[PDB]
Amino acid sequence: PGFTISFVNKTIIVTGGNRGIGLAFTRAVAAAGANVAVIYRSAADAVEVTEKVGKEFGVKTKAYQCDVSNTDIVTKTIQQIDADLGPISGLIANAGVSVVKPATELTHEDFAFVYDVNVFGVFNTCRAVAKLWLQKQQKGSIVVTSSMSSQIINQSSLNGSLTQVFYNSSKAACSNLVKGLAAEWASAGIRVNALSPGYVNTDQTAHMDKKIRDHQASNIPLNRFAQPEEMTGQAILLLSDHATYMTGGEYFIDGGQLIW
Amino acid sequence: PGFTISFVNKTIIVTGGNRGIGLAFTRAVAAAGANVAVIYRSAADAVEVTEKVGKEFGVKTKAYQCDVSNTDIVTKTIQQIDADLGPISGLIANAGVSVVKPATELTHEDFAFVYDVNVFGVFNTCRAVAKLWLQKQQKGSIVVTSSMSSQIINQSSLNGSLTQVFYNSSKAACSNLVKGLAAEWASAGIRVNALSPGYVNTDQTAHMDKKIRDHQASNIPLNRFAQPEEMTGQAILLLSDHATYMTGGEYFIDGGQLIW
Amino acid sequence: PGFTISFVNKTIIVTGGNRGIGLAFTRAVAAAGANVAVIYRSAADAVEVTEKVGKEFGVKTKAYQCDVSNTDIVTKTIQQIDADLGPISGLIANAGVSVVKPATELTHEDFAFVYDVNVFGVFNTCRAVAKLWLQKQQKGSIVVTSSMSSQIINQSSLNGSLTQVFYNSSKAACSNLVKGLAAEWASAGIRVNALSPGYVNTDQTAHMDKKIRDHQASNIPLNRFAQPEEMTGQAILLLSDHATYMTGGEYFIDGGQLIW
Amino acid sequence: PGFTISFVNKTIIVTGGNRGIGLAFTRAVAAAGANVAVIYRSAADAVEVTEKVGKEFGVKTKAYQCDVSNTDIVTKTIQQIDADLGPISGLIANAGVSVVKPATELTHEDFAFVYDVNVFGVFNTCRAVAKLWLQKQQKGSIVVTSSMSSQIINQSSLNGSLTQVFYNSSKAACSNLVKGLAAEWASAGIRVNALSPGYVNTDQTAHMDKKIRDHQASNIPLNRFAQPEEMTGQAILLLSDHATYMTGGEYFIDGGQLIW
Ligand SMILES: NC(=O)c1ccc[n+]([C@@H]2O[C@H](COP(=O)([O-])OP(=O)(O)OC[C@H]3O[C@@H](n4cnc5c(N)ncnc54)[C@H](OP(=O)(O)O)[C@@H]3O)[C@@H](O)[C@H]2O)c1
Ligand SMILES: NC(=O)c1ccc[n+]([C@@H]2O[C@H](COP(=O)([O-])OP(=O)(O)OC[C@H]3O[C@@H](n4cnc5c(N)ncnc54)[C@H](OP(=O)(O)O)[C@@H]3O)[C@@H](O)[C@H]2O)c1
Ligand SMILES: NC(=O)c1ccc[n+]([C@@H]2O[C@H](COP(=O)([O-])OP(=O)(O)OC[C@H]3O[C@@H](n4cnc5c(N)ncnc54)[C@H](OP(=O)(O)O)[C@@H]3O)[C@@H](O)[C@H]2O)c1
Ligand SMILES: NC(=O)c1ccc[n+]([C@@H]2O[C@H](COP(=O)([O-])OP(=O)(O)OC[C@H]3O[C@@H](n4cnc5c(N)ncnc54)[C@H](OP(=O)(O)O)[C@@H]3O)[C@@H](O)[C@H]2O)c1
Ligand code: NI
Ligand code: NI
Repeated sequence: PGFTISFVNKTIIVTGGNRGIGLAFTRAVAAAGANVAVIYRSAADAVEVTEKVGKEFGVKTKAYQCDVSNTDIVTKTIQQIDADLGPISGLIANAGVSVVKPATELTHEDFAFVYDVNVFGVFNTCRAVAKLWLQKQQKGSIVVTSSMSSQIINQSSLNGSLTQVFYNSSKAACSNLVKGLAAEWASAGIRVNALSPGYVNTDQTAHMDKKIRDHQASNIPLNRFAQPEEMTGQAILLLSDHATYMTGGEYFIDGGQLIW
Repeated sequence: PGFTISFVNKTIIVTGGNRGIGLAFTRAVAAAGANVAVIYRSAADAVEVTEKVGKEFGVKTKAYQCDVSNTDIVTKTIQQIDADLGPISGLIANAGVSVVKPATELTHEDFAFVYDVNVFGVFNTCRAVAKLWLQKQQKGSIVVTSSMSSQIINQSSLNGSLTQVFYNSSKAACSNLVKGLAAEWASAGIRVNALSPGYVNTDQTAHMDKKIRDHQASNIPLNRFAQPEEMTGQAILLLSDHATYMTGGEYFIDGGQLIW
Repeated sequence: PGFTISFVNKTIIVTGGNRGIGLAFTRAVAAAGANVAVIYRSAADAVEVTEKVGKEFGVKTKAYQCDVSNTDIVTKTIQQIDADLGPISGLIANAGVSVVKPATELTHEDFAFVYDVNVFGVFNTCRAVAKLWLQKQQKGSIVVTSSMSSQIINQSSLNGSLTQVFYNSSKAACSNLVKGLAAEWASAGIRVNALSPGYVNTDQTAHMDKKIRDHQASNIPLNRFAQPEEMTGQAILLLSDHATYMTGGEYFIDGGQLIW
Repeated sequence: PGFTISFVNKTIIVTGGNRGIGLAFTRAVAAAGANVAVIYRSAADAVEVTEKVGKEFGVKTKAYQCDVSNTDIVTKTIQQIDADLGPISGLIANAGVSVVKPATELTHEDFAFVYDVNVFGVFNTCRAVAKLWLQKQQKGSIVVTSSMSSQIINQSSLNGSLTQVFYNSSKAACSNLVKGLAAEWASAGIRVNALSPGYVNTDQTAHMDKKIRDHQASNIPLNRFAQPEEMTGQAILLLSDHATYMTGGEYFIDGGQLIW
């Protein structure tokens, strides 16, 4: 016996999944038996990484160069993906960026950068996929990758902020957006939810400032940064049919940071 | 391939696991392979029901009459469970009650009735198990059934409250308690999280004021109360080793009610 | 010119209004012109302190020994206050207690002690006043002293809990109870709101572990504990007719602690 | 006696201060004795309205045409205001817009519009003022008009969404942005807080179908929309020295809407 979730013959779209957390979602869903599309921006080795993933788990994988902030480019990639692997069963909007500068120095360009990917993009992908499912009367489940930063401001030092007000605020927008979409699409048997990670280990971490990184680790009850691997379980559940009564919600994987 | 969580050769305790949502948890974990200890208060058929579950899923089950509001009975019951089916791998503190009366009419007795089970009962159950795990240097995961009522006040009619202020406030207390316990037990490898259901269909529903029931359903995005089975997936994940970075959190299964 | 709130010829009840934050409230409403009924449990100088306030601010005051955890004593006291200083215009349900012990060591007796004052006591006080208002067909405003502890767990050291799980959970209950009461009494012109302080300097502060005190102030954006007087402006606003559209809310005065 | 807040000899800037809620703020702070700098986009009668306010309350006022989404113009306008009425004592970043359209039909243009004002516009204004205060070592208080929409999704009909996902999501961003800014400027003696109204009766709100507004009011505990004046008390408190321990917070004036 055992609790089993299977995505065999099912395709899940996953943005920014050629690396970082996206790659964790990539493998996880695949390992669960899913065909997977890795949307990326300019990763030189994205097509490779994808291929490697698909051959390791015995599933159908294909990468796609695509700036989620671009309406038409996203509306096509989605139409295409649905021809290479349709019909679509689930989506995981994870592509995200950030700017770190004192608030007084943030420029319009910075705002645009962050919000076009971290907020407009998420919206863009969801609408695209939703219209499709709506058009063909297909049900679906969407998982938006937010952050605990939707609730708190991160620290870079004791009582000292990690300056990225556009990032944190874009994540708040993100988590709220999930509710707005779930609200309109619920009647169409379409579910939308947010997964919000805490401090996670990624390649960039080993190259960040150590005084900072340590401090960030000093106030986590679990006493450590997460591994991207620790974010996928909640996603599978959210995508699975076990979650028919779950929509418009935000699910934190913060290691207890939000307790303090 | 697929996503699997197995509780084979593991024991899970479920309070109020003989009926309602608790039984759903019981059957769900029993189907995942765990042996189950069902704690109940006074249901005449609790023993029969529990025995059957064990026969249906081919697992070891046992029922224990144990008022969760009683310190010593709970301590003794946890010890007996550890002897009968130990070691205990997880706990679902699900037992809960309510009192529906206009706020002005609520008594101190009503307060104790609700809080002794919904808050102290949760604390007591969690503490007994945690103490055992601490003594035996064992890791564990605890899931507490709270409610979306921790965040909002329920309605019985348009703009009209379902009058049960001790219920909603006790659930808010419960969800906070989860954070408090999670903070102290984190270093001991013990995780504590809250699962908060929205409106769920149980045997009591069919006997409630239709008008109130219809009204409550008329404002849920998914347009219906949940079936108890819809709460189990999240519970299983929280109990599983995949949820290693999840503690002190509250996970809603409200069908979008919190959207509004 | 200026913004002025006058409570001349109005009476406010303050539970725990003889010392600590409660006394700050008493003094503030008195300075605003209100007559004040001070409820206390056993302080030997409660009468003297209350008399001094009246003389200092030229208002009528009276102290009432009244255990808020007891239904009938509260009912009788509210009736006497109405007879002595009626009509009652507002209430600050401020009396509260705590128990600091590791969670595993907390008892049912500790639970009763904290919850009978912090939750039942608040409910009971609110209920007695509201019943009088409803009977006499009078309008009113109630402010409950909760705590930022309703949202977070406090620290006694870096990544180390200030162990008082019944306190934090009781405050979460309190803040939710405010919503429940506000929901039922809204149509009768009775508003109920929670005021939630962060770390505050009181007489007990000067006698607490200095290491703990320093740690707690080290992670507050404003770099310091608040003075009791800094809690009064919000209370006066909530009690006034400027707050006609404010009910069911929780108003934090945390110095930015909740930002992190 | 009485509680009195005086802004005599102080200058407050109010964006969108020529009509709706912004005009209520303007009048409220003028009545408190503050000089007012009113920022507007293109209103044809803003000058007349602003002047009338000054003459009515015997304070100095001036209107400034200034698109808050424009970096340079805002910077220039702030410089001019400082020269004209400086030092600036407070800022109410109130300007805001919305787009009501089914989520599937929303465009990038719509995104840029809403977010340039509701988020960047707020950031831009706060930053222009903050930089000035820092350069001159001046303390100050900032209030940002967000919305309860930061937490929930509005309805247009029973279980039917008021489709404007970009609005609600931008407000969530806004309230988070307040925390972000408050975190960085706390050590500088600058406080930042969000004031989040429920349904308010302004000309703009009145533009949507009365059927929709009747539905909305039917589910507000206070059973009506607020008048803009009902938002002013909290703003005055936040801008005042009584709010010295209040920063990074969100203060709802929702009529109890968030109770449900
Ligand atoms: N790292 C953390 O501790 C943490 C915590 C909470 C939340 N998150 C969120 O989780 C996500 C991934 O985090 P991460 O640290 O792995 O990020 P990362 O290492 O910076 O990876 C982000 C990925 O997004 C893609 N991307 C960037 N801009 C894009 C655009 N315009 N269109 C399409 N794709 C774009 C990039 O693909 P290309 O490689 O091809 O350029 C990049 O791989 C982000 O949303 C992040 O905000 C991260
Ligand atoms: N029903 C809903 O729509 C709903 C929604 C959200 C959350 N919840 C929460 O989910 C949990 C279960 O709900 P439910 O609807 O299944 O409840 P139920 O149908 O009322 O069953 C609750 C069970 O708890 C047990 N119990 C009560 N007091 C106890 C005590 N002192 N000691 C030991 N056991 C005790 C009872 O055992 P006996 O069978 O022996 O009487 C009862 O079976 C509760 O915490 C509830 O508040 C319910
Ligand atoms: N201190 C803080 O940093 C802090 C922070 C956040 C929130 N708060 C909250 O603010 C409130 C006041 O705090 P505080 O520090 O001023 O408290 P305190 O110094 O401990 O005084 C509390 C008062 O409550 C009264 N009281 C206790 N039990 C009572 C009962 N059964 N019946 C009637 N009165 C009773 C006592 O009256 P007697 O004088 O006769 O003993 C006592 O004066 C509490 O709700 C507390 O939880 C405090
Ligand atoms: N009304 C409600 O029920 C309600 C509820 C919650 C929150 N709010 C929020 O409260 C605020 C005001 O609401 P309202 O109903 O009074 O709105 P309104 O009647 O639409 O007024 C908004 C004002 O903002 C100004 N504005 C717009 N874009 C601007 C820009 N780019 N630069 C400078 N000024 C700009 C406009 O000036 P011009 O006059 O020259 O056009 C306009 O007067 C908004 O932030 C809104 O989101 C309103
Ligand atoms: Ni926090
Ligand atoms: Ni709500």
